[PDB]
Amino acid sequence: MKILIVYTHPNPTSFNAEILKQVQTNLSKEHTVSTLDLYAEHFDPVLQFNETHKRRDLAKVAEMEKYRDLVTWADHLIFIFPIWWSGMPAILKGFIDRVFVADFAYSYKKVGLEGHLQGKSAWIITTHNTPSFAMPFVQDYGKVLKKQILKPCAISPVKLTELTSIEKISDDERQKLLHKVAQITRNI
Amino acid sequence: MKILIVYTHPNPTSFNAEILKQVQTNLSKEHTVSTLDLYAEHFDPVLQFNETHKRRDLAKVAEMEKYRDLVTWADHLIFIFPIWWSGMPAILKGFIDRVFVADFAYSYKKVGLEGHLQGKSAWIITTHNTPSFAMPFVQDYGKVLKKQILKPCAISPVKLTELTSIEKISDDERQKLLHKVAQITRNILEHHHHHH
Ligand SMILES: Cc1cc2nc3c(=O)[nH]c(=O)nc-3n(C[C@H](O)[C@H](O)[C@H](O)COP(=O)(O)OP(=O)(O)OC[C@H]3O[C@@H](n4cnc5c(N)ncnc54)[C@H](O)[C@@H]3O)c2cc1C
Ligand SMILES: Cc1cc2nc3c(=O)[nH]c(=O)nc-3n(C[C@H](O)[C@H](O)[C@H](O)COP(=O)(O)OP(=O)(O)OC[C@H]3O[C@@H](n4cnc5c(N)ncnc54)[C@H](O)[C@@H]3O)c2cc1C
Repeated sequence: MKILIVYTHPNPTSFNAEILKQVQTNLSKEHTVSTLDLYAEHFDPVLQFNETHKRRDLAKVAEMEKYRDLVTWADHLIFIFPIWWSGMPAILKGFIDRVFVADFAYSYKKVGLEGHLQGKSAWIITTHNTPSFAMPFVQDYGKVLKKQILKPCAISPVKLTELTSIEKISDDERQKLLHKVAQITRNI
Repeated sequence: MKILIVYTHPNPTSFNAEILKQVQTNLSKEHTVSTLDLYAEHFDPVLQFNETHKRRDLAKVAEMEKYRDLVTWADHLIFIFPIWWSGMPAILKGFIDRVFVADFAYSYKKVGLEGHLQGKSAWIITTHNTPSFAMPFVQDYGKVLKKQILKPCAISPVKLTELTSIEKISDDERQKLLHKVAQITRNILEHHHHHH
């Protein structure tokens, strides 16, 4: 299938960068793969609208066309990012804000939303330093992207993989998680 | 007291803009108020770090100094923003990402975090299109900023005011919402002081 990896981290030698490598090298050669590196793209995540350029025409904003096309093209999206303040780094938040717009990713129904991205699945891989025993007691941490962004847009299924206590654990332990990620990737 | 209003909306003629005007116009004159229009400032919400500019040195990033100083100065922070995808607009998320950094807003304890913004309180005003009965059930919708950002940084108390079904309701109901903001605003006072 057609695979889009949306990767979010400022540092090319980060652990996230390593996670990206595991995914890229382990995806079968039968898939066609594009990597979207938001930091490398110098992506501008600030959504602009007003009376001059109306919110209604956001799906037609030129600067965002490339990204709309990458999303439409894809069958499966893989998101890689660290948890910053319980959620997506700002550049990735604004990727959603700006690219997942009405009349593209969804449209408004009599009540609620009608998702337009049917036929697509996703995988979320996220790192954070919070212990797993604590996770039922915390808000978001990837649950927003999965349950309240991707799902309402008709993207299903959405697998969520959290790698927890990521800075407390050891290099050994981290490398076991990378191996887990590599194997999940092969099993797609 | 010293009040920092952090305002987030791209449209000067938005309903959020009118919320801002209500807050600004109704704060007691005893307060010193400063408004931070993140959009007007062309704030860059993208946190940068790498081997060159280490994460360790975020609290000394030059471009953010003006904003660190605003937070330090403030006794009370008022956040005004619309809910986009269950939370903060990317520009405001990045304000937290870049400004509320370790060795400024917080540091690491033997075990947890210690907030350093003690002695500060906050008020969050959010607007969205979701029914208010859904609020206890949805993730975030301002709860992350209140419970999982502000609070851990030792800011307290924090009041969360949700303006719900904000687009479905009538223009009259919305004006009644503005009344509510205006009146809560008037009761922002140092203890045993009245509104000037
Ligand atoms: C602004 C900000 C906000 C934060 N908010 C939250 C909060 O809401 N919740 C909380 O739980 N966390 C929070 N964090 C922490 C954050 O989620 C982590 O720092 C992140 O998940 C780690 O990923 P990284 O790629 O940045 O790690 P990195 O700093 O790059 O590396 C992490 C560790 O992995 C190691 N490593 C790198 N490569 C390898 C490898 N090949 N083999 C073995 N180990 C390796 C490193 O050397 C290091 O010890 C926040 C951090 C920031 C900067
Ligand atoms: C990218 C994006 C993501 C979104 N994600 C979600 C989702 O996660 N959750 C969901 O609930 N909503 C969400 N929304 C919608 C959003 O939260 C609302 O549009 C917003 O809260 C409204 O505030 P505003 O400043 O933008 O309103 P405006 O659109 O500017 O105004 C809204 C209404 O109030 C009116 N109004 C303006 N001034 C006055 C006044 N002086 N007196 C009386 N009426 C006035 C207007 O004329 C209009 O009818 C999303 C929107 C966007 C753009």
